[PDB]
Amino acid sequence: QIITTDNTFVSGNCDVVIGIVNNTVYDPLQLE
Amino acid sequence: QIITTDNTFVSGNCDVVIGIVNNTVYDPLQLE
Ligand SMILES: *[C@@H]1O[C@H](CO)[C@@H](O[C@@H]2O[C@H](CO)[C@@H](O)[C@H](O)[C@@H]2O)[C@H](O)[C@H]1NC(C)=O
Ligand SMILES: *[C@@H]1O[C@H](CO)[C@@H](O[C@@H]2O[C@H](CO)[C@@H](O)[C@H](O)[C@@H]2O)[C@H](O)[C@H]1NC(C)=O
Repeated sequence: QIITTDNTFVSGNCDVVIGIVNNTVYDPLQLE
Repeated sequence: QIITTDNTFVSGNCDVVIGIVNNTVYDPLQLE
């Protein structure tokens, strides 16, 4: 599935998770 | 409860599920 803000819950600062990867998540709110 | 896009998740093509029923779902984003 396309990784949207409904599929995922966000909590962190992108410096503590070992193995995190760079990608763009999608939001259904900005478009509307 | 009123069938909204958060109560349900969408995945399919309306042609493979046996017993599907025509109805309208609701989304809280189009109004806003
Ligand atoms: C994911 O993307 C980040 C920015 O969108 C990257 O941060 C950068 O990190 C470099 C050094 O790695 C800095 O020079 C730069 O200023 C910025 O902070 C991040 O590195 C990147 N990580 C991966 C794994 O792609
Ligand atoms: C649910 O609603 C669909 C359209 O909103 C219906 O599709 C139609 O199917 C007929 C043939 O039955 C076509 O002639 C028409 O062009 C349209 O594609 C669908 O049938 C309907 N299903 C039920 C169970 O009511």
